Amino acid sequence: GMVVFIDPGHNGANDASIGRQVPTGRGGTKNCQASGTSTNSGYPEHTFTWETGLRLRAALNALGVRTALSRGNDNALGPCVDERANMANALRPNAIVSLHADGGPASGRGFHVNYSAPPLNAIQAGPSVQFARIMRDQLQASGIPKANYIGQDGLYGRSDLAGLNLAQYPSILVELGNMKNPADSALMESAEGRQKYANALVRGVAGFLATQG
Ligand SMILES: [Cl-]
Ligand SMILES: [Cl-]
Ligand SMILES: [Cl-]
Ligand SMILES: [Cl-]
Ligand SMILES: [Pt+2]
Ligand SMILES: [Pt+2]
Ligand SMILES: [Pt+2]
Ligand SMILES: [Zn+2]
Repeated sequence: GMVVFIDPGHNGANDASIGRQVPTGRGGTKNCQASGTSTNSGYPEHTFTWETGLRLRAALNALGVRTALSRGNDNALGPCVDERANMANALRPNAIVSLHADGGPASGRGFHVNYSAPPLNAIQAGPSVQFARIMRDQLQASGIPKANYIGQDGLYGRSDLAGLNLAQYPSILVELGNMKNPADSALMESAEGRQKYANALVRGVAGFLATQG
């Protein structure tokens, strides 16, 4: 009955086409994709989101939740941000979760959950805000601190992310940590750390799904 769309942020590989302009959902355009960041050791964001995304997929499949991925590999060109949102909407999912990692100041540590604000539809106004709050409480529960450098108590309501703007179904974009920070990068570079993030993500997704039914 349940369908969740998981979006491991960024592509396995990029070419010049990532510079092509795509609609933002509020007028104007932005680049199709961004390369993403990396840890000081060179562990790329695209691989972190992909590996953590697979763990989240495994956890949701254990609950009998049908999952869809925004991309099927971590080594080739992937879809633009507008295509990912249109792909997700076409599935009429119960929840959409995008996974990212940030590139912030070295002392900046912790997570932030991004959601579309001001809202462009009733789903963005209510259910997506409830989903963001639930997810923020779950990451804090896995021992991931609320970001000390961005957002408000681990939340960031914002208008500039095309994927969030274009969503017709509950959708959030989770920045799991700062790849440039020693504590967050040590978690990201470890299979146990990636599993810890996936456990928080499944708890947030399940918690939200349990309120909508
Ligand atoms: Cl509406
Ligand atoms: Cl709050
Ligand atoms: Cl975007
Ligand atoms: Cl986006
Ligand atoms: Pt189910
Ligand atoms: Pt697609
Ligand atoms: Pt974006
Ligand atoms: Zn990113």
